[PDB]
Amino acid sequence: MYVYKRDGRKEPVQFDKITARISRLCYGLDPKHIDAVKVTQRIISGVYEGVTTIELDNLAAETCAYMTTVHPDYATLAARIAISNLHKQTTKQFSKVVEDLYRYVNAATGKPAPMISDDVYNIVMENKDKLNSAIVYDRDFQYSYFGFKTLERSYLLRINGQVAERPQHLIMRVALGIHGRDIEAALETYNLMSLKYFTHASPTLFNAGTPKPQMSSCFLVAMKEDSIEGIYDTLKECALISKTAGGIGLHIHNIRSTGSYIAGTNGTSNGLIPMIRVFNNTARYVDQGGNKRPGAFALYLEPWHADIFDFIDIRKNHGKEEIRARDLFPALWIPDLFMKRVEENGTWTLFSPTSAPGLSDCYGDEFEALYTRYEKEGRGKTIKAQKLWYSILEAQTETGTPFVVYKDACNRKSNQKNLGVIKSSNLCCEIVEYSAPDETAVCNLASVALPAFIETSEDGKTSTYNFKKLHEIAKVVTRNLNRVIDRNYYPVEEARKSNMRHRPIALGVQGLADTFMLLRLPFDSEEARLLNIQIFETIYHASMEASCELAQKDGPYETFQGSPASQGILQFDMWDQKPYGMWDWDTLRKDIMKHGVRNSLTMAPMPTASTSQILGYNECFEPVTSNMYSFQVVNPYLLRDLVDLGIWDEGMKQYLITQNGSIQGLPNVPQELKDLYKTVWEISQKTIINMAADRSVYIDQSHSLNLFLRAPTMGKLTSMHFYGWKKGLKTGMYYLRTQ
Amino acid sequence: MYVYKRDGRKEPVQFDKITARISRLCYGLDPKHIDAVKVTQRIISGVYEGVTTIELDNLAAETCAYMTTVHPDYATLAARIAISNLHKQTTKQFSKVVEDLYRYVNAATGKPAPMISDDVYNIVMENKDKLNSAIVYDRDFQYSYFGFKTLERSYLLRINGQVAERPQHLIMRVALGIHGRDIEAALETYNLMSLKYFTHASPTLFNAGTPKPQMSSCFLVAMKEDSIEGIYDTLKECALISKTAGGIGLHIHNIRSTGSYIAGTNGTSNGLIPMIRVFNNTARYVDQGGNKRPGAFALYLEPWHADIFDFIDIRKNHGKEEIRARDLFPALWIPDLFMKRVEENGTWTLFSPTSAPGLSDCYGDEFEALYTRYEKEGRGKTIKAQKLWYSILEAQTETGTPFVVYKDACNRKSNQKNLGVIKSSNLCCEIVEYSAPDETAVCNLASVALPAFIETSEDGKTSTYNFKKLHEIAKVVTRNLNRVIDRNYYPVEEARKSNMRHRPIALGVQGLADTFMLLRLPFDSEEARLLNIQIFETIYHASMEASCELAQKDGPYETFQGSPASQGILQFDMWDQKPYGMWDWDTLRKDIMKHGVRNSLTMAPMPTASTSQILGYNECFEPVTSNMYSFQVVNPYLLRDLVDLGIWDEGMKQYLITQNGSIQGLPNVPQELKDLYKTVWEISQKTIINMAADRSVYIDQSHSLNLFLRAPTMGKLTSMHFYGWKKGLKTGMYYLRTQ
Repeated sequence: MYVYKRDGRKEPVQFDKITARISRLCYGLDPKHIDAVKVTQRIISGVYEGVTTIELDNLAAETCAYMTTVHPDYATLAARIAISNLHKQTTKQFSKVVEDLYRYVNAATGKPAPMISDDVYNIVMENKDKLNSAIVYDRDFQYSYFGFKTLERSYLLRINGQVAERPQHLIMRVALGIHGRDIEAALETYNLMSLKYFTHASPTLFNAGTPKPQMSSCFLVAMKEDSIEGIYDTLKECALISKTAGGIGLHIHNIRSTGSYIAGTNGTSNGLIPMIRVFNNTARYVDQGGNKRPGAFALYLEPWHADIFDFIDIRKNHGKEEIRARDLFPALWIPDLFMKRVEENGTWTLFSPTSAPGLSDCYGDEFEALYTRYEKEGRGKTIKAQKLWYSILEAQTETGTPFVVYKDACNRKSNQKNLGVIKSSNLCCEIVEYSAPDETAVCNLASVALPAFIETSEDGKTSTYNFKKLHEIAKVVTRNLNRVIDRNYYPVEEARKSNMRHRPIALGVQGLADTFMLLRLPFDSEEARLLNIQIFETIYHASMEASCELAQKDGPYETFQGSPASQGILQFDMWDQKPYGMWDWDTLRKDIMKHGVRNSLTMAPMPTASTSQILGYNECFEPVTSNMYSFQVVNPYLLRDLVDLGIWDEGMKQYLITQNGSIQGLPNVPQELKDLYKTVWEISQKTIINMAADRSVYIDQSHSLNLFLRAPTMGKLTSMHFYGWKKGLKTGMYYLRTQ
Repeated sequence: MYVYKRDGRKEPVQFDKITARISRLCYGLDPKHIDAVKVTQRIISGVYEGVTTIELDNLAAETCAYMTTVHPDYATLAARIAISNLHKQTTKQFSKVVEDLYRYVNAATGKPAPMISDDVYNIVMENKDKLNSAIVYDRDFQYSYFGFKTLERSYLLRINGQVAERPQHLIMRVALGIHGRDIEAALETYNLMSLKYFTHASPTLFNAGTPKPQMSSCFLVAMKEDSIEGIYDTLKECALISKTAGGIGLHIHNIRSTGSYIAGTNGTSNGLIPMIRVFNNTARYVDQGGNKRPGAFALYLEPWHADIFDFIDIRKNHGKEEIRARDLFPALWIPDLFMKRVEENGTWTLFSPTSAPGLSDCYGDEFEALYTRYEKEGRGKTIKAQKLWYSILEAQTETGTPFVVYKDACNRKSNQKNLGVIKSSNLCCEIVEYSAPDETAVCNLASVALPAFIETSEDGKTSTYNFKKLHEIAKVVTRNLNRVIDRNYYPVEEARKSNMRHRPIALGVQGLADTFMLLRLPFDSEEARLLNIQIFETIYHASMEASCELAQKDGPYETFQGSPASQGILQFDMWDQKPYGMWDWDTLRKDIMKHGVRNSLTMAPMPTASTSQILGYNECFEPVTSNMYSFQVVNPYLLRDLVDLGIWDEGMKQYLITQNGSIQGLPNVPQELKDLYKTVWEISQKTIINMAADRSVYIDQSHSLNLFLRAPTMGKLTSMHFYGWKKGLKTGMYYLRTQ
């Protein structure tokens, strides 16, 4: 045989070299069952004679995979082939790669187009090899190559159809795309970005220093008036906030339903769904940046609507094709009176929206004094309390929509009740921010991995989590995120209008099913409760004293005369509760009353759309949806843990291709390898609660958390939504994946 | 027999006390055949028991209609009943009707609703003693049943389930808010309105001096720019312009096709296909400000578009879910270069609009040495010309659409050569104006009733048709509209600034069929050609000397100079044809020169199907579409002459609940009556190119022109779509009804 190298010649195929390519990259791996012999003996056979080495390395980045069927020491062996292919077409450095891209003249016509900024470009004409002598190109291969089958895919920007970028330049332009002239607090962003401590979210790695920078993550767009005029100033807005990306979560509680009297020529406005299709034809045209991610829009209604029955069974597939709008995601905002209508059992009004002005408004004790008189007069129709509930949950049993939410609690314990009550959330059910005709509150997010602060204690034997590092790293981020609300070139004026005001933010985690299964504390017992409070109680102390120091100097977040932070109050204290105590809470409360804070809303964790992915950690604060991912992926903490006690050779390989992540039924697993790796289908959702009431108290904003089932009944939904409000959950139901 | 009265007393229908209210109402129409003895019985028989004489007319008044089974005197008889029956619940008074709609305490929430502006209302109070004192209530009983049944339907202002204005009240309420304060020009209107001389625009019936006096029917809403910036504009520009009513013929000749290079996002937009349906859910939804009459626009386009195939058959049902639009009229704007390139045969480039745009702004000979500039280098692709021409005559073979209106003909010969290149015709193909970024040129429709002039010529045996007074009738209307152009209310910046400017206006004709079949004249011969010429030599001259003298008093229009009119030129002299001679074109020509004209455009003969029926005439310059209609109807002049040479019966009548209003076969039918009562599917399609040219030389704008033929084989739509351009017709096609 002959091989065609990087030029166009012919290699007599060797066997000590194709795995001197390998037995010298079979490294640090504990190879008790892993060898370079068992490898090229299933590749050489399927090698073409009309396909280049890159196109040969194609099969390998796919072939080294066929071997994780026994031990997790083949992924970084199929990762050392893929990321190695991009080390080819464009040489190693961060300068040249980021060089002939700025001077970029196209094939079609002939005009130089600056792909990249003048910003993250003119802090490198003088500082270039402090950024190539502190950049170790080994950390091009500590990324799990699915995070790189996201990086090649598109994340590493391209030229003439060439992924000229490696991962080590997928981490550094985000250092002086944020900090820049302060190059000093800039590399400290990269430092931990190529170590997996935390990776920045979906959009913060998109355009981090190109010509006209938009870097805010989740928009809370506002509608500006019911009728012909003030609806053309939101039709274009979410559209504009979908040409330059950005998921949205719109609010409507005062637009005239299919019954309301007309303010002109007379007739009737056709209601709520001849709306979710014009906007849907907009929710279905502007592919967020022409052919990128298409546009996704959350929407927020309430049961008191005359067309609350037009809006719930929406994401359903049947029921014609004109009143069903399939891509404008619905979300709840339920009045907590409709709820204390459901359990006692009674009745519930559904006004025709010109029938109640500032009913698009009332909250808590003021909604139980602005609805008590709106029915002793009958300004709509009052339908049952457990029958709309039977169309709320049935919208959820074909589809999943909507997402159960309460209106009072999003301003009760939430930090906004001063500039205007919080009307809208975002695309993802956690950002609790106020929106108006002039005010549009934006958000910037990132994902902090928790399998990145775990270390071996000082007698081998035992190991408690490392609290300092999830804190001394989370200080870097509140200085990473005080340069992102900043350099944001906003597409119009709205996005700008109310992001330079409050400057709100959302911080979370990525690798909870990496940490428990890692810290040798099972996913469901006591050692689980005594670890999740002190992972966020530290974050609410790791991102609020580095915002507490950011008011001595620059000047506070413009509106502070009234916000809880300066009256002996924070968040968890609004939660009828106290703190843990290890962190300095008798002095940090104090730390903000004389000087202040630069941030407003902070703690808001995320499931990470296109982000935990990359880091090779399990998404957000969730375990395993399934242990066999796709194709195939063997759950690794269930392959590092089932090849030693006498339980690996072949057989159980069928124990999961149909069993649906079911190590609940397995033989040679006694009782300490069944509980910790409980698949989400067979773990109880009653007790994902008692620790989320211990992980929602220190949350300025809100949080998005799924509800799971294996055999669906709506009384399980009268004992799963029914267990997320008496405690007082920040969201009743995110999504729902049935069976 | 019982028929409880409209009030409360117990009345009986007899044999000559409920037909004597009808034998006293038996004036002006023949009694030879019509006897008030043949029928009452058969309705009195159909009379059941359980309804007041408020509703004793429902069948009774509808029945004399079913009696046009003999003569056209049961028709204008059927109404004489019902008019005497709306005359019931109503309190006629012109100052108790206008003292119940002004002070109109809407017990629907609290707020009254205006139906008149704060000008026209007060024009009634001090006038009532000579404005409740010239209203003859014989002419209330002189309108045809179907002219009424369109008014009682939706036109008239209806209050609490009770209609407001009787005909004359409206015919005069269209006189106190046009001319505003001129009352001796308020009588001037009503007379000739109530004297069968003419009828105003579409909206001058719906909104004459009303809350928002919107009096313009035809719109020309233009596409602004090539991204969200200028697209969500024409969107808000076809929305307020349509909240308060008015169809559109949008031109879209500067937006990039399927596959081009976007404004600055870096990718590809799908083109004109997932584009026209963002607009759709505004056409369908907003039924002219909700539940009135929704939107369907005439989308004008030019052939060089790379989306002119994903378009022309848009109105075909049988194909797919999204691609077609079944409720938005497609339209064309063909260059003088397309029609010269399907004769000898070759090819044509369909360009992309960031490659070869601006031909949308070229014409005539700005095309023939400027299109041969984009093609002879190859700036698109060169696809065949006997295939697109086929998918037009496929859309015309199925749908009917599109409407053919040429461009490099609607640009080279008019009276506005000082504002720009004409890019679009309206919804109706009868307006030729300048529409640009915010220069939305407008038009209020109108159409002169031609018949009533036929006088008791000076013996009673040989009649006359009049141009003498038709002239001066085509004079007082061009006053009416200059008072209408003005007392308006426009919804955006666009629709205004190009209306006080050019001041273009829309006049037409209706009842053209009534006249021929009347005057011993058919629709074809020399007894018919030379006629449709001196009728429009007395209208165009008048309307354009009912504004030549409003350049003395009111003043000329800002951009009149440069226009042919200021140069010893007009229309029939731009069509390069000899003057007729009966009218003054050496002095009117010598008095526009020195003085000017207030209006640029007067001529624009719409389909007049927004006006024709309320009177009784036919849908503009077209003849009859079936000598038998629906509620069946049989040609009345046909039905009158049936008792002359004695062929009126029932055995050759069951020959017209049959033949579909066609007359070509019967053994015995006289020569000039064979000739007299022909259908529309039965005459040739050659000479409608000679007389339309004998009716477009005295016509400045375009005219809406359908084409009817039973057979659509393409080796026939050949030297039958050509002649309508080699001579030089404007709108070279409007509608292709096969059927």
